[PDB]
Amino acid sequence: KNRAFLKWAGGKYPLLDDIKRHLPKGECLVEPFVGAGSVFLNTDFSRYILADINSDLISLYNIVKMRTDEYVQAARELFVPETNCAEVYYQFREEFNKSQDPFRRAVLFLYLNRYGYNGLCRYNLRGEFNVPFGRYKKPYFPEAELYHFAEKAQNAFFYCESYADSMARADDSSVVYCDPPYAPLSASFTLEQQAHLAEIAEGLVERHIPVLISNHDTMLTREWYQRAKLHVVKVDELLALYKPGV
DNA sequence: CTTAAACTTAA
DNA sequence: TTTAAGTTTAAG
Ligand SMILES: Nc1ncnc2c1ncn2[C@@H]1O[C@H](CSCC[C@H](N)C(=O)O)[C@@H](O)[C@H]1O
Repeated sequence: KNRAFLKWAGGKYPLLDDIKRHLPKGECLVEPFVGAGSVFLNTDFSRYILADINSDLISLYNIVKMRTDEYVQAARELFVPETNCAEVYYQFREEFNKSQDPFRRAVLFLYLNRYGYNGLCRYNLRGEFNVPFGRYKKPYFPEAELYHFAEKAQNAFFYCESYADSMARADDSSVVYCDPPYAPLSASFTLEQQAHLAEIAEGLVERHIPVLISNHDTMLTREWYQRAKLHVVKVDELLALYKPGV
């Protein structure tokens, strides 16, 4: 399996084989919650539409795509032993938050992802990244993963927008895979948004556009995805397949 | 995960 | 004429 170059939630390498098992074939894959892009990186659609509400993420992806060698050379300079200390980390974090240059921000974003606590991406309400130092022994520089991402990205378009807007880009030749923020385990991304996502999926499948949604397997998700074909993986993971008729 | 700060609420 | 209690946010 191909690895994402970012530490990120939703890395589903165990679930990847299961996702692909239920992901229909098509010309184009639409991912409204692309995240680290594990599915994009491990499928073979002719083209991709990849979206996320995180603007730093989407900016980074197009920079890696379009300015690959330049980016790798710049980012690699930050993965040295001298940068692995709290004082340096918090200054790079400040530089990131004060920068208005997309390229420099994208370079620092990778450093912060690998040197910060548990690959978290957390902002305050003013849009400032505020994840603390991770105190790792030796962070890994994902050079190979970066180049593989860039190569695959030649057939992808990236959009910073919410799920409703990106799902509207789907057409008859599209397949849609949704990996929303997880629903609550026991009985931000709101419950209303969770239900709304399902409503959009129902609209798409009526237009003969297949939609696959992954989430926790709870009574609430089963109610949301009640019009889909439900598959349980291995709290368990739920795969909701909206499969068009004939 | 935790504590602290910011901010609102109620009587 | 006030402030303990709640709720949300910040950040190590
Ligand atoms: N309203 C929205 N529209 C599109 N993307 C969104 C969104 N809200 C959050 N996201 C993105 O969705 C991605 C989820 S990755 C999360 C995967 C997994 N279900 C988990 O919860 O851990 C994140 O990258 C986040 O930036």
